[PDB]
Amino acid sequence: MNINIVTIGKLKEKYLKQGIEEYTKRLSAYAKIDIIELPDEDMKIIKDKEGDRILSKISPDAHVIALAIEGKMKTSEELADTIDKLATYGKSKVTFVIGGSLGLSDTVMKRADEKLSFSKMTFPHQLMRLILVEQIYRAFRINRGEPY
Amino acid sequence: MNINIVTIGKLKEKYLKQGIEEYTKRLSAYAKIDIIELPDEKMKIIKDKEGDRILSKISPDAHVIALAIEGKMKTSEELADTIDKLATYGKSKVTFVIGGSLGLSDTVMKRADEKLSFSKMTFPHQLMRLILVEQIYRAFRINRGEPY
Repeated sequence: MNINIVTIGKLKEKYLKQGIEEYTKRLSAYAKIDIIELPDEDMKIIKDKEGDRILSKISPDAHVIALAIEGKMKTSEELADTIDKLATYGKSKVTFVIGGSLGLSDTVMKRADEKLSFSKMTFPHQLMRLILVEQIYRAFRINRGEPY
Repeated sequence: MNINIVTIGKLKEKYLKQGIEEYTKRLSAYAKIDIIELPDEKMKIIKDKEGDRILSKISPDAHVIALAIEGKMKTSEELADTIDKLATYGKSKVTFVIGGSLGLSDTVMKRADEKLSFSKMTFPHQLMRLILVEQIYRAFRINRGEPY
């Protein structure tokens, strides 16, 4: 399959860039991974604009998973389950959406096939990216039946 | 005043290390924190073996927060709160516990004064360390009203 992560803002701190580099390399063995890093920025007109800027990158064929706190908190086994089930049917494209400070436009949310929540806590989106990649790498390991 | 982090596994990845150092640095300004790493291997006897290891580093008069997937999930607000409300319970020594890949022994859990959860999904311990430290900073930052 081929995974796409559409995020907001460019990674600043090097330790995160390196960490993501690593997992991306690892996940690369199980499927294709591409991280679309697009530029950022009462005032929801910016949220909405960013919302169309994201949709511009989303494939009509991709099963979209937007990261949001009002989302379903799946287990690692459940995220793995979801991906396996998508492979079972023709769903070879999976795209994850990580909003920015502002958040995600109602339009992006409407397009999303599902909302996933990683925690009740707040994490900087730079870090959320690193967690997300690792987690997807973990989902595939689970699915390939590897102990990890 | 004093926050300890007792974890299983000597962290190598200087990317994580870089991140942890960087965050643990801003923290020493509100309280100094020390991370205790224990050597790890790579059935169950090994997990318990790691339990006493963890316990021999935990003062009996310390408030122990065990990070368990099954633990209670707080928001950065509920975490900032429980950290401040400890200073008043006559608990100046607080220790966070992050188990190895196997998990936390039975003795560690029962020694735990509270069980904290960061998500329903599993994170690698090495990565959980950077997340715990980042969250603690956020808590302090939140506690002093200072915006983060």
